[PDB]
Amino acid sequence: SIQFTDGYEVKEDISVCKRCIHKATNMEFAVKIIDKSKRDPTEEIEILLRYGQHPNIITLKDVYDDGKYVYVVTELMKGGELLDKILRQKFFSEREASAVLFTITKTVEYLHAQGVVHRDLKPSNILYVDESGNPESIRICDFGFAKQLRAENGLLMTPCNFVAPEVLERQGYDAACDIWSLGVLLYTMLTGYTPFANGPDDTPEEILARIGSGKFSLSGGYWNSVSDTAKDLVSKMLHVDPHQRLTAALVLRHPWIVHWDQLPQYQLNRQDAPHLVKGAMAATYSALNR
Ligand SMILES: COC(=O)CCC(=O)OC
Ligand SMILES: COC(=O)CCC(=O)OC
Ligand code: NA
Repeated sequence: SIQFTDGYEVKEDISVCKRCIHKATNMEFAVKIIDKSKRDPTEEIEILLRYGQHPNIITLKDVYDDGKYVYVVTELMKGGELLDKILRQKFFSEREASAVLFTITKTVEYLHAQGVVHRDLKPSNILYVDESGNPESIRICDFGFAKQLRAENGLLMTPCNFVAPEVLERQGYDAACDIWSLGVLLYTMLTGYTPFANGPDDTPEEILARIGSGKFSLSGGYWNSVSDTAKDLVSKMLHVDPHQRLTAALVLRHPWIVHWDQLPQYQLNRQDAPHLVKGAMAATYSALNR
């Protein structure tokens, strides 16, 4: 009945994502406009409906379906990408890096336990809702690739009936891939450069050759100022073998997360090239998805 046009005014582009105005309040929101002939966003909407009330998951405000497009209205992120803000802070410290990773990983731990893998958890999908710089303002966004574990009969399941074994191991693989991207995030927060790519021009083959070799530098340079506890966690999040990589639950038990209050609060020594990083990250995830 009531359409999206009726309660909202559409504004500039930000699937297609636009800014909009709720007419009764003049508050502003984001709407993701989804072409039903391209893809079925039932999964994405079910996940946002069930789980968007989490303080650190993007919150769903309104949904409409006109038969062509689905309109998914959410809070509008006004604080930009997390990594963009953090890489431009000269005085950022491991203690702040740990508070950020804690907030994010606690959210991922909750999702995985509810049977949800994100599958697109790159840094540019992790944003700040406002400019406060507070970890509470973090939001994980874009669940367009996420998946709920289900049984054969359609019944929502949690990893703790009958689910096909290859649905389970694939879910396991997907959850590990989620943690690996949080590893990429951590590495980059600590040093100002990404682990597998130097810039947007790195070839996909060389990025994948680095990923597949399971090796990345944890010593020297920007890493001289960084604690062993941090390096240890990074190494266990980026481990190339998903069977050996930490889970979200184990990340939260690492002393770098638990003992944050013993972490150095002096400034990290980092590359300052946030725009280079952005292109290196895009190159890294392009190589991955192919
Ligand atoms: C309402 O959803 C959007 O505005 C799409 C963009 C996005 O979520 O990027 C992280
Ligand atoms: C299929 O993609 C993934 O498994 C992402 C994580 C990963 O590449 O670890 C090496
Ligand atoms: Na939320």
